[PDB]
Amino acid sequence: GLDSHELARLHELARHSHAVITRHQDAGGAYPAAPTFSAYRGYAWLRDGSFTAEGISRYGDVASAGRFHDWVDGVLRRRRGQVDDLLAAVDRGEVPSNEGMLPTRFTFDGNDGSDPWWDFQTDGYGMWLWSVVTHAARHGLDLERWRAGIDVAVDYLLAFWDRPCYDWWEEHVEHRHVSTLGAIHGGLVAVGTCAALRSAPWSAATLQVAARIRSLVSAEGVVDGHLVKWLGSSAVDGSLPACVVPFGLVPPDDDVAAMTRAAVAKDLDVDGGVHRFAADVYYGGGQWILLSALLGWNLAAAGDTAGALRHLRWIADQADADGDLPEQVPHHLLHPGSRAEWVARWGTVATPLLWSHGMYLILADELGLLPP
Ligand SMILES: [N+]
Repeated sequence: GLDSHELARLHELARHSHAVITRHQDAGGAYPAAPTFSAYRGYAWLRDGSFTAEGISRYGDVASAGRFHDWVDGVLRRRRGQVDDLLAAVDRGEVPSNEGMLPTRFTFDGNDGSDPWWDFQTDGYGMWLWSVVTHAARHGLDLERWRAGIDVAVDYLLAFWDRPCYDWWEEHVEHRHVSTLGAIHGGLVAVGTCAALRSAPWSAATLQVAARIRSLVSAEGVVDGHLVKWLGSSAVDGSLPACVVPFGLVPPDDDVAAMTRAAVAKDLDVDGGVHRFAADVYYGGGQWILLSALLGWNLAAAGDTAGALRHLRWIADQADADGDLPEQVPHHLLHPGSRAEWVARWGTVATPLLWSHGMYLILADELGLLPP
């Protein structure tokens, strides 16, 4: 496995991962995506924050993870009226526009950071349900602390799970993305199987809608035995392993899990560095730390420890002088011609990306390698 040279380097990157996340956590509890990247700074995403929170919870910083869940909960409780209004609009048969939906970017004080017409996404609400239930289970916490916020997210996802929206990468609003459906599934199954939430009025509805999501993925989201990027597509996306671990469309030992890991490795993994999708031109379509961590996590869960370690080593090799993990690296580019214009518009690649550090902590924990 690992010699004391490798173990010391991986332990130190875990410690630094914890420090980077907790140093940049907003005073109100939000995890920012990237404190220094021009286009992300000043905003929080539930997607980034939920995976970040899960790495922190595994690391054992109950206080930091708790303040994130407090922040999300309070932000969601403040949208109780908005969600109620959207649902009433549905009940009058007046399907609300993407422009009226709950936002993707949040300011640290819980306001819309962006206009959902341009970035409408439902995945982050599902990831938060997954994250908060997993945290409470891990540390024996009372979910009543966050329940009113959970109620808002559940009511919203039960109404809007089957709507087309932008993917994790803010593309293709007209499509229904299998890793978005997967994130919602993971959230709904988490709350629907949670004994502390057995008396919630939506308890049964969450498992019935999760079953609906799996029906839709079985009908339109599987080709040649593997998951696909969006319903009705043939291609894969680096996000798809999240549909196995942790969101649970299929278990790790399922043939569709195996074939999805194989298809992602073949189409998108170059030397351990995983690309988002074949057409990606963002910074030339580089190799994403969080996707190499996600594939590694899935390989560990399937009993492929070696394949998991190889992806972990690849990630650790992308750490800069200070131990910071970038969003992505250009060792292989899908569209090298596109990179300069991105560096010109937005500057050098987001570093650190807190989500890179969160995913590092999860994969290190899955391999039993966090400092003792
Ligand atoms: N696991």
